[PDB]
Amino acid sequence: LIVTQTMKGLDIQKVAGTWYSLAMAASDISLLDAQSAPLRVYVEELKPTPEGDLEILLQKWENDECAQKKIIAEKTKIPAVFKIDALNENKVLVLDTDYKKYLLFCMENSAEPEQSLVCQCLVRTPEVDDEALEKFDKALKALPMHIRLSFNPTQLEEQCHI
Amino acid sequence: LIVTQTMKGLDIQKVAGTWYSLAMAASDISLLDAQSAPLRVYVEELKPTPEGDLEILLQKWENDECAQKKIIAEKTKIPAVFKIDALNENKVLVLDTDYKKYLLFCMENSAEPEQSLVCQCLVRTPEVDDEALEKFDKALKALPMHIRLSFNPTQLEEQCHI
Repeated sequence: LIVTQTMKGLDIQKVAGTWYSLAMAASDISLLDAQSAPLRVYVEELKPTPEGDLEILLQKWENDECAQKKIIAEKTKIPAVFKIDALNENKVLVLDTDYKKYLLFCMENSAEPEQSLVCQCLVRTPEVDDEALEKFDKALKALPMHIRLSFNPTQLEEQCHI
Repeated sequence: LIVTQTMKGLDIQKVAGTWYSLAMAASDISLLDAQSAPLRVYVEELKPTPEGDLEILLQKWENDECAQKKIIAEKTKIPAVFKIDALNENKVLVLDTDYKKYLLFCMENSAEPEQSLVCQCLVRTPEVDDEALEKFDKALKALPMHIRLSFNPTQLEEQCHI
């Protein structure tokens, strides 16, 4: 409840498939800082289960290898908000998406709002879509982001973006 | 700052080596519930770096395998409290330890105290030490724990305790 953009009428069945983390932004430099930074994760695929949940397939630099992890986000009463389990009460929010080109989403710990916000711009193809980045930035001006990363085509095709 | 027991005069150099998670307890059943539960981790070795930090070598059921993870807890101004990095502002506290037999410690998210407290009883050998369990329970009565797990010798020698 910091993110004032929520998508009306989300059909998670339609966000299924292949995705590229084109841009990232966080409210804290230390969350996206290095490759081994805690929330520096790359989305590979979004898989919605028939129950209504959302299996997230991402990549992250855990050790000194591009490890593949599988997170599952359970649906809540609100169709655009999902829950990820732990000691950390993290919510996932879908801000906007046309299903065919991009998807904007943020993640925040319910307890530490300002200290856990991380948002990304996901695109279908490994191209630099300017229109998507505009919408991403627009949704971002209202939030306290302090670091913004952007990736190029070549990097998008590499595991963990090199 | 919920845990009223802190160890005076901790020498982390002396807690180096092999350890067994003999008992676990959390304030929430859902943290220790299943094998795949978020904070159901098993300690293998504690390795203090010369800088003063503490490399933690544990095991956890992440996928459907007993995966080995390596967490590093950075020292703080207080010699018995350490910090683990993420969106979650987790502190590690050493409550008591004789260095030779046991070590009692708890973990808590600074933001969500009551909702993240997890404590364990670590012992040097894969035996059931009654004296350790007494001290563990004593330190535990003052806290809001809602689940308490205890392991047997046979399980202590298995990866992920079976």
